[PDB]
Amino acid sequence: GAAAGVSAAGIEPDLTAIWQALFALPAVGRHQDFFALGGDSQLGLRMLAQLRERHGVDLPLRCLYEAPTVARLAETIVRLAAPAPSGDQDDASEYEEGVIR
Repeated sequence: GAAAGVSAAGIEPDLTAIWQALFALPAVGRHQDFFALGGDSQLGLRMLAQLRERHGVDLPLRCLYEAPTVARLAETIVRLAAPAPSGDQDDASEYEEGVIR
Protein backbone atom coordinates (compact mmCIF):
# COMPACT_ATOMS: atom_id res chain seq x y z
CA GLY A 1 0.00 0.00 0.00
CA ALA A 2 0.99 3.68 0.23
CA ALA A 3 0.77 4.72 3.94
CA ALA A 4 -0.71 3.44 7.24
CA GLY A 5 -3.84 4.71 9.08
CA VAL A 6 -6.79 7.02 8.22
CA SER A 7 -7.55 10.79 8.31
CA ALA A 8 -10.27 13.21 7.09
CA ALA A 9 -10.64 17.04 6.90
CA GLY A 10 -13.84 18.82 5.75
CA ILE A 11 -16.04 17.31 2.96
CA GLU A 12 -15.13 16.21 -0.62
CA PRO A 13 -16.92 14.24 -3.48
CA ASP A 14 -16.95 10.43 -2.87
CA LEU A 15 -14.48 10.01 -5.79
CA THR A 16 -11.84 10.98 -3.10
CA ALA A 17 -12.99 8.12 -0.79
CA ILE A 18 -12.63 5.68 -3.76
CA TRP A 19 -9.06 7.00 -4.37
CA GLN A 20 -7.87 6.86 -0.73
CA ALA A 21 -9.33 3.32 -0.26
CA LEU A 22 -7.88 1.99 -3.59
CA PHE A 23 -4.42 3.64 -3.07
CA ALA A 24 -4.35 2.66 0.69
CA LEU A 25 -3.42 6.04 2.32
CA PRO A 26 -4.77 8.72 4.73
CA ALA A 27 -6.45 11.00 2.10
CA VAL A 28 -5.65 12.34 -1.44
CA GLY A 29 -4.64 15.95 -2.33
CA ARG A 30 -7.24 17.85 -4.49
CA HIS A 31 -4.76 19.48 -6.98
CA GLN A 32 -3.41 16.12 -8.35
CA ASP A 33 -4.29 14.41 -11.68
CA PHE A 34 -5.24 10.75 -12.58
CA PHE A 35 -1.84 9.95 -14.26
CA ALA A 36 -0.04 10.68 -10.93
CA LEU A 37 -2.95 9.61 -8.62
CA GLY A 38 -2.93 6.13 -10.26
CA GLY A 39 0.83 5.62 -9.45
CA ASP A 40 1.20 2.84 -12.13
CA SER A 41 -0.60 2.06 -15.46
CA GLN A 42 -1.96 -1.36 -14.31
CA LEU A 43 -3.01 0.38 -11.02
CA GLY A 44 -4.83 3.17 -12.99
CA LEU A 45 -6.53 0.41 -15.10
CA ARG A 46 -7.37 -1.37 -11.75
CA MET A 47 -8.76 1.91 -10.33
CA LEU A 48 -10.85 2.43 -13.53
CA ALA A 49 -12.37 -1.10 -13.39
CA GLN A 50 -12.97 -1.07 -9.60
CA LEU A 51 -14.52 2.47 -9.72
CA ARG A 52 -16.81 1.18 -12.54
CA GLU A 53 -17.84 -1.57 -10.09
CA ARG A 54 -18.15 0.83 -7.01
CA HIS A 55 -19.96 3.71 -8.85
CA GLY A 56 -21.37 2.16 -12.13
CA VAL A 57 -19.21 4.62 -14.15
CA ASP A 58 -16.43 4.69 -16.82
CA LEU A 59 -13.68 7.36 -16.76
CA PRO A 60 -13.03 7.84 -20.53
CA LEU A 61 -9.54 8.84 -21.74
CA ARG A 62 -11.29 12.05 -22.98
CA CYS A 63 -11.95 13.34 -19.41
CA LEU A 64 -8.65 11.73 -18.21
CA TYR A 65 -6.93 14.01 -20.79
CA GLU A 66 -9.04 17.23 -20.58
CA ALA A 67 -10.11 17.11 -16.84
CA PRO A 68 -8.11 14.38 -14.85
CA THR A 69 -7.83 16.56 -11.67
CA VAL A 70 -10.17 14.92 -9.13
CA ALA A 71 -12.67 17.80 -8.46
CA ARG A 72 -12.84 18.67 -12.22
CA LEU A 73 -12.99 14.92 -13.03
CA ALA A 74 -15.95 14.38 -10.66
CA GLU A 75 -17.68 17.51 -12.12
CA THR A 76 -17.18 16.40 -15.78
CA ILE A 77 -18.20 12.76 -15.11
CA VAL A 78 -21.42 14.11 -13.43
CA ARG A 79 -22.15 16.71 -16.24
CA LEU A 80 -21.41 14.28 -19.13
CA ALA A 81 -23.41 11.56 -17.22
CA ALA A 82 -21.22 8.59 -18.33
CA PRO A 83 -23.51 5.57 -19.30
CA ALA A 84 -20.50 3.13 -18.98
CA PRO A 85 -21.09 0.75 -22.02
CA SER A 86 -17.96 -1.32 -21.01
CA GLY A 87 -17.73 -4.99 -20.00
CA ASP A 88 -15.61 -6.14 -17.01
CA GLN A 89 -12.19 -7.45 -15.94
CA ASP A 90 -10.79 -9.23 -12.84
CA ASP A 91 -7.40 -8.55 -11.12
CA ALA A 92 -7.39 -10.80 -8.00
CA SER A 93 -4.96 -13.77 -8.10
CA GLU A 94 -6.41 -17.24 -7.39
CA TYR A 95 -5.25 -19.01 -4.16
CA GLU A 96 -3.43 -22.36 -3.80
CA GLU A 97 -5.31 -25.74 -3.73
CA GLY A 98 -2.73 -28.62 -4.15
CA VAL A 99 0.89 -27.58 -5.12
CA ILE A 100 1.94 -27.40 -1.41
CA ARG A 101 1.95 -30.22 1.20
